[PDB]
Amino acid sequence: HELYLDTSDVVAVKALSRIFPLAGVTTNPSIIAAGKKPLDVVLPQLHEAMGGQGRLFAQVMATTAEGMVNDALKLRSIIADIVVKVPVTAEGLAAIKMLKAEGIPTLGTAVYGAAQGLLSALAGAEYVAPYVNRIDAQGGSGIQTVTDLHQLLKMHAPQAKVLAASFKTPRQALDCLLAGCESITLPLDVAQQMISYPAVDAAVAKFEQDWQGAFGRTSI
Amino acid sequence: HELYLDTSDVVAVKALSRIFPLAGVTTNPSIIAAGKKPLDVVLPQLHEAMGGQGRLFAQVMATTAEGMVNDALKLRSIIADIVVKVPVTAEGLAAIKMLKAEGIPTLGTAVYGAAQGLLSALAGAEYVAPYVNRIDAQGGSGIQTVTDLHQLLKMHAPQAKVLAASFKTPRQALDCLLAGCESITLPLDVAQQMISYPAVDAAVAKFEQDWQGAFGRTSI
Amino acid sequence: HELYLDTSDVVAVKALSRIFPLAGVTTNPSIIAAGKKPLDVVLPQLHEAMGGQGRLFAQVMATTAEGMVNDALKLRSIIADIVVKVPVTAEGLAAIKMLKAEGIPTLGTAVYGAAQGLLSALAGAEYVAPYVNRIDAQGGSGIQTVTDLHQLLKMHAPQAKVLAASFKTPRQALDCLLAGCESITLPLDVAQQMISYPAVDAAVAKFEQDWQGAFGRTSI
Amino acid sequence: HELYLDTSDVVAVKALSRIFPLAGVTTNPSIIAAGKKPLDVVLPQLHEAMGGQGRLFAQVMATTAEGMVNDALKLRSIIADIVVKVPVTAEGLAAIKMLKAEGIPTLGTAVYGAAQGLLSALAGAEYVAPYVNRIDAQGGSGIQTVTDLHQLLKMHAPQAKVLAASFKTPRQALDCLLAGCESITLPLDVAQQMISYPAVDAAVAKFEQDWQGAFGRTSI
Amino acid sequence: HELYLDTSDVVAVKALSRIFPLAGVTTNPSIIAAGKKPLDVVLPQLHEAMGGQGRLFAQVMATTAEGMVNDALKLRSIIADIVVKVPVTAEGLAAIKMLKAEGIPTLGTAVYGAAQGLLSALAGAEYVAPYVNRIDAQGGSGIQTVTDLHQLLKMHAPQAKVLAASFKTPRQALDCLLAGCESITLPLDVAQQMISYPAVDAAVAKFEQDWQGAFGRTSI
Amino acid sequence: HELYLDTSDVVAVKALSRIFPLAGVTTNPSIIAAGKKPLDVVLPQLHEAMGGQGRLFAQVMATTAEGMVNDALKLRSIIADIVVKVPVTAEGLAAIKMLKAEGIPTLGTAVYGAAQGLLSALAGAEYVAPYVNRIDAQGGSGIQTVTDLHQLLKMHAPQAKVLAASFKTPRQALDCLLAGCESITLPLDVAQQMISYPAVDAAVAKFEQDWQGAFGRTSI
Amino acid sequence: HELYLDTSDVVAVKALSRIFPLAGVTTNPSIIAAGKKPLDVVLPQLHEAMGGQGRLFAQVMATTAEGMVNDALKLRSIIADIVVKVPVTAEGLAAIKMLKAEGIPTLGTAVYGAAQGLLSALAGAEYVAPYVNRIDAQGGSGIQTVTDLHQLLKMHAPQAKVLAASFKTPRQALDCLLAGCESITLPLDVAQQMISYPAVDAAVAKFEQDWQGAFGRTSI
Amino acid sequence: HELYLDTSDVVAVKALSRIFPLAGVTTNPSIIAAGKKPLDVVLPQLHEAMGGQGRLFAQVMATTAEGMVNDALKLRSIIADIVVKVPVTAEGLAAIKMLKAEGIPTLGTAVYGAAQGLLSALAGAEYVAPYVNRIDAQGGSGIQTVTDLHQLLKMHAPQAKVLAASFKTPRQALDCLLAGCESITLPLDVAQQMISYPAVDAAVAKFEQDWQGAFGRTSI
Amino acid sequence: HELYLDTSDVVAVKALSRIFPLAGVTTNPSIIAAGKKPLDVVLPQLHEAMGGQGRLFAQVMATTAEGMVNDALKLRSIIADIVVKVPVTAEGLAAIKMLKAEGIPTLGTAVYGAAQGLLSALAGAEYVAPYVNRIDAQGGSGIQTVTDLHQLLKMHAPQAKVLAASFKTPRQALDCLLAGCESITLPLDVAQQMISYPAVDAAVAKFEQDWQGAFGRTSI
Repeated sequence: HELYLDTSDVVAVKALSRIFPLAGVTTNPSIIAAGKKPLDVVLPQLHEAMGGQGRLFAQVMATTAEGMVNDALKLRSIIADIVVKVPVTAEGLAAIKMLKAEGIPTLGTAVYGAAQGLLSALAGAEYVAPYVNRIDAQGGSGIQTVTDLHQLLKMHAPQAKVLAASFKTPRQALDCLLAGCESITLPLDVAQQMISYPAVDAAVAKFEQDWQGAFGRTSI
Repeated sequence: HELYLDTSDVVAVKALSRIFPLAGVTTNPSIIAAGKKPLDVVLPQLHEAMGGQGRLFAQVMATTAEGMVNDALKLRSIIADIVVKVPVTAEGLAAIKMLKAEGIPTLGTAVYGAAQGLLSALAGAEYVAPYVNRIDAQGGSGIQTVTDLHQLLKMHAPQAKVLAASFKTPRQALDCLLAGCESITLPLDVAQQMISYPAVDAAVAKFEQDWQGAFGRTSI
Repeated sequence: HELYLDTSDVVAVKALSRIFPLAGVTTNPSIIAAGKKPLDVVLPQLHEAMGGQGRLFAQVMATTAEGMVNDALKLRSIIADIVVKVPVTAEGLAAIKMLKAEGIPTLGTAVYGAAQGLLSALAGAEYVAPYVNRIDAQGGSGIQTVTDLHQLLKMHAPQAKVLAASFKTPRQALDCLLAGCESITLPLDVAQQMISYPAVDAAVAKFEQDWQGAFGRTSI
Repeated sequence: HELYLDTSDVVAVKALSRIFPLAGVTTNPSIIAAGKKPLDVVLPQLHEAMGGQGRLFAQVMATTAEGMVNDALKLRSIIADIVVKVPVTAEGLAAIKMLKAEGIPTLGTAVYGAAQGLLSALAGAEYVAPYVNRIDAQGGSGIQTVTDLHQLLKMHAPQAKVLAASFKTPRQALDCLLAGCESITLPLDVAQQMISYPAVDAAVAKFEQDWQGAFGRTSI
Repeated sequence: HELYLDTSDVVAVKALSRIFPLAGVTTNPSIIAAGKKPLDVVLPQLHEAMGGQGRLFAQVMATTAEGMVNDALKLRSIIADIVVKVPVTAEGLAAIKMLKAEGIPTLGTAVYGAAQGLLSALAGAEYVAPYVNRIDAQGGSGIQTVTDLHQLLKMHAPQAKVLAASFKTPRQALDCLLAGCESITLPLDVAQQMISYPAVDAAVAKFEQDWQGAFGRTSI
Repeated sequence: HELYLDTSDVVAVKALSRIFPLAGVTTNPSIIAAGKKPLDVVLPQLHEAMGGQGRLFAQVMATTAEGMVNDALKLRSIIADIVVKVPVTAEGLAAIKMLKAEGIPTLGTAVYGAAQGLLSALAGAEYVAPYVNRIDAQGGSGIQTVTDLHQLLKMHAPQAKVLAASFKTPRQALDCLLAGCESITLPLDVAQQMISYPAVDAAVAKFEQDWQGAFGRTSI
Repeated sequence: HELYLDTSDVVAVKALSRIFPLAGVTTNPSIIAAGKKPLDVVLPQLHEAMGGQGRLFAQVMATTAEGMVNDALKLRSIIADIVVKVPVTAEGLAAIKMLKAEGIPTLGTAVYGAAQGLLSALAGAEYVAPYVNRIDAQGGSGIQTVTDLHQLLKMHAPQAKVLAASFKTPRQALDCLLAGCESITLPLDVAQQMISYPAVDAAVAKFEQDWQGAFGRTSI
Repeated sequence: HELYLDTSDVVAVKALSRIFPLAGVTTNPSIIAAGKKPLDVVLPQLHEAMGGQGRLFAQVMATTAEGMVNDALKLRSIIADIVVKVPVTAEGLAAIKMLKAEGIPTLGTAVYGAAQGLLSALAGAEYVAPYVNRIDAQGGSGIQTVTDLHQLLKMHAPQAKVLAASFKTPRQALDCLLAGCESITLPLDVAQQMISYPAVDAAVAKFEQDWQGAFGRTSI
Repeated sequence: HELYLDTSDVVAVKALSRIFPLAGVTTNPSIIAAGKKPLDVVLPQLHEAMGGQGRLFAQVMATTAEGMVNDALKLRSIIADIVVKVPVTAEGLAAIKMLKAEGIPTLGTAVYGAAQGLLSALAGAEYVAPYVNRIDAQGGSGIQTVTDLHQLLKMHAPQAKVLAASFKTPRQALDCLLAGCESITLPLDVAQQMISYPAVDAAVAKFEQDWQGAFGRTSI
């Protein structure tokens, strides 16, 4: 299994990388934009902030398949082993096929439907990223889409993995994981909620109180 | 998994073959007729329009088993490696057995029922093509038929594959894929709907707007 | 239950109204446009073509709530008892509330989600029209939406009815009916498929043959 | 609930009417033909063979709606209170609407699909008769069709009843009854199987043997 | 709900009638035979052993419908308000119809199938008695038969009640009750097991020990 | 719905009765014994500790039906409107029938099986108390037993209510409530757990902190 | 059904109240604090911003039952018909009972469990507000809790309603509605997402384009 | 998978063997009797009519285990590799054990129950033949018996196969195939129905019409 | 799979061992007692009555672990390869651990719960014997207990097998087998019922009648 953080926040990544068992960091154009640093700056910084290990992902911006391939080469010149995110559109699909032929690993992104996601895998994408909360927010079922997509990849393109993305609550992440998603990427607020519980803090406090009561201290 | 287009439209096939990850093209008599070009013209054209690679399918027309075998030889003389579609009737079954003995690969077509489809596979057919929308349109359940058929092939004739056909909406294709169909063939309109989503176009537009806002351009 | 035809084809409506048990005819801007006749022409013609009975529906075009209310008055001046279709957007919702206060019956249209549909009913809409095939085509589940929407209306706005729309195959219409939809509107090709079956024609032929065989004629 | 026999066998009807709690007898053109007696002979004979009580059904033969209405009048002139069976086709539907207006009760027959059946009820048919075994034999699911039809009538045309027909085995009848069918018609062989069980005969024999053993006779 | 004991054991009935909330006693020819007393002896004795209240059931022995009607009259002359058990066979069905016309309440017995049971109720039987363990012993599902039968009576002959019979274990009785059986009859060994539990006896002993421990006695 | 406390702790009852919406208090011989006060002392004290309102339950100790009736009279002489708990044994059942005739309301207790529980209700018991945790602890399913029992009462003795008892964890209580239990009795430790949650305390603390931050105090 | 907004944003409430069919506005201490206006200011402003109609909710801050009752009186003196939110703690429960006796309507809030919620309703609360996302975020199932709570209220305290709260995504709101929640409160971001869909905007644009194409304008 | 025909009709077998992919032919005493030819005549004829290939099955007639073994030797002397059908009775079980020791392959027949069928397999039978329609006709569930039996063989006697028999409708055959039956035997009327469909004939006709329309002929 | 008979009836074992495919015979103290022969007599007799092959089981009588080990040695001195049945109590568990260390194979018996059974397997027992009918009779679910026990062994102690015991009807045996029990032991009455069916005897009779009718004899 591969756990990613969905962020361009270099300081947070450094701090959270000693806590979480991270496989890497994912980015997209809105996440990069929000951080305000250009790709040739943030990407190496993000790579460093993880101890020079782990995988990175970043997205193309061009509209044509040829332009997307060129974007991919630019991305790869910044981070040699970077996975290239390609939106799963008509031109994106063509681009994914071209990048497969060139031996550059891709992720099929902006996936709102299971069949769409599958097509990106059949075209050669190694990862497929459904936008879970986007599908939920827009009146669908992000979890069903993810469930269906995982099953499709498993049956029809087993070299490919679901990389579930776009989350507002840990329940969504949990359901994706329960659906079998082999990778996932969490925004910072959801990741932090996933490791902080009032009930757990109360259990820890109780242990300290019981220890204190018997031994006259809270240390071992 | 094998993705086919269900068409005699050579220009569309050429254009769509750079976009979709196609295994080939399927035809039937109505699709050929609608295109108005004879078999000895369209078939080589379709083969070329895919970059001289991928599989082709075409259908016999004769009413007797012996006539169907002769039709198969005619088809094979046009395209050497072509898969011969045989309607799953009494004579069709007998023909499929004869073509198995002669080492010519067949597809059992015009399948409206699961048992019928299974018989064609037991007789030697390598592919079995239920008409999903035809079953749906005529008051049955195309998806249940496909689901039952796939299970039957898997348990009772595992060398054979379901090639799901006859579609009016992507939901039908998705359900066939979810049922485990190892091949599928899409008409052009459904294939195009499967790669074009307003929600996806909006997500792409958003990315461009965010990028523009931060970097003063929409390019990488 | 209320059965509608989804069409601006006056001749077809006349012919099909003696066959089907119709409650009326529904229209939308694309259907009106495709027929090329303006509203003040088609609407009275469609009303007549049904024997001066049954309900009509037509859609507003304006972008603001105030403009939509004015469109509604224009529609009502053409057909006095017409149900006004309002797209379920922010302004549409406001318009529906205003039209409720004015005593003009509405239908909440362009529904792609269950909650969206419910809101239109809570605002005062008497009908709610999900676009079944549009949801299917775009990678969702038109049937699940419809199922969820019907349940929501029944529990939370029981005065309102689902008017299921947008169909490419009878199976979709059947599933909406099975889900409990109290109204439905069919395009012409789907309606016609719903009353024409090879298996039924073969059963009728068989009856005639048996009768002939015993009685020397095919008449009673 | 209404139990019918599906037969033109007058002697069998007389014998079986003292055994079964019959509501009547149904016929169709193949059943009439097989008995070789004309309608003006068998019908009154069947009516008499039931003790001059119970309902009768018989089917029109004409191809046009007008011709079917005329066939209905001919049937009604033979048996005044007879229910007229109309195949659920385009013309049949129109005929059912006409016969509704004329106050002549109808049954919508040759039903191979649920929606088809529902339309016949919405048109005014009091009974709807799906051909269970015909649907089963032709690769579908007769029981699912019946199930779906019963639900549709109950939700959308509650004045109408399912009259389940076409049986090769009691299990089919049982499943229709379990699905809620408010009427049913059995052929003679199935009806007889439904009241004759080896296990039951063995239980009766046992009782007699035990009685004999204790009391020296098999009588009470 | 109606609870019966399935027995000809007069002494046991007297003893168990102060314990169980009995509606009556059922008998059949094997049960009468095993007790060795003739009907004109055991029946009045059983009636008395219940405090001159509650319902009795006994079974006919004749093979023809006419003979069964005569057996019924004989049974009624012994016990005026007795329910007559008629095996559900062809002649039994005819007999039930005749006894319905004569106003003598009947129970349809020796039921090994749900449809069979339903026919006896449609014919006029007030109770229908499936032989649960006989069905289980002979490789079927007694519980499913009972479940199906109850549903059939409820939907199709609601004046009639299931009187579940033939038990080797309390689990069978429980399941019949859970399936909604409005009456039941237990043999003595199963009834006794249904009120005697080691776990219950231990809970009672525990209460006495705790009481004794605190209050120095086991009495209140 | 009726919420009880399962206790002989008079001080706790007084304190908890201002917090919980109590219908009363239940006792059994182990609970009375543990409290060490005799029935003629604790019962009036418990009645008072609830503000002289609410229902009380207490259990007989005798082994014979007659002795149990006498115990019931003794209990009723202490608390005039008390519900008498009778263990559901052979003699208990007989006692419950006798008490029904005498117009003294009973509860059938020490219930470890559903059929057992039902027999107590048919005998005249107004409440039926399965020992949930006892069934769980002894390798069964307390929740299933309760679920089955509730259904049995509802179908077969609808005047009677399940009073679910014997709990070690709130989950058990929750599941009994979810299963439809119309009454329940909680021990003190489980009741207190049911109103005290770390997560809830943290939400309250958060509200106070936010209020303080904006308004400079924690009060309204 | 009752739709609320969860906010202290007066300007937003005014703007959104012409769009949504609102029953009122809910507040809690964190929402009030975040808006920075004191209760005696925001509450009347919120009331006005809804056209002087609809229901308001606000929460007590005190720690003791007596103090919470006093807080309630203070809230009622600001808004005469306001519903008082009481955290469901031990003291909160006591306070709810006291407020019931005083005829002041309450809502049981900070509900993290179904049984907890039920107790607040049994104590007299008219609404019960589970924190859906809080339960989801902290590793539980907000939807199951809501589902279980609704069923509990319906079976055991039917005068009370679920008012579902705490949302990060529309899917959560949808599932609560589907679970039968009779009231709901949405934060502004979720409410806005619930009425804005790319697919719907594309359908509207399409209608305008088709209209323009046929009629030379986009207006009616 | 193994497909058999259930017949003694030598001419039909010859004709149908070029159509169906047959593994052989099964017989039983009623099927042999109905054909009127003795075993030493029909069996070699049936063997020849299949092209001297495929498996044959025939049934013993004796009542004792020893007599059944002798019958088996007689059958084997007619057809050297014939599978011997033995009714699954007490003596039949003993016979099957004896034939296992002698190396003669058996089929356990006249199976009406799953446990019965399993015992025959544990005794050494290579095939087990439940009578599907016999179970259905006699008020059980043939499909459930088959389903249960297959699962029992797979878990407890995996060397053995279900050979499903006794059919009146293709649906039954389909359901047995869906349940996993590794072999099946069809009577001629069911087998013929399984390959002849009105809907399929209509699709073929349509293809010919379209071809004719474009190319001026119906041939390839 | 292993089929046992549960009996001390030497003559019956001899007779039934040529019919059933037996793995052996099981005994317990009640079964031995009922047969009245001491262990040193019946055990060798039972061993002989099976042709000197197959496994035997017998039970210890001592109360302490040490005493049970000594009982085991006594049993093993009578039958060298006998499996020793140990009741699954605290001392039994200790005994099973001791006997594991001594290399003497054990069966954990008197199992009324799944977890209890599992503990006996973890302690070293090779077989675990739940008392199915005992659990059923005492208000539990024997089948659920068996189902749960089998799963526990399979997951947690896979060297151990369920040996299902204690039966009053074949249905119970069937359901244990369906649950996956790898061994079973039947009492004689249930075993006999499992191979004797009225429906099967009628099918055999029918075959003989048909044969006779065509060939003038009932022999082959």
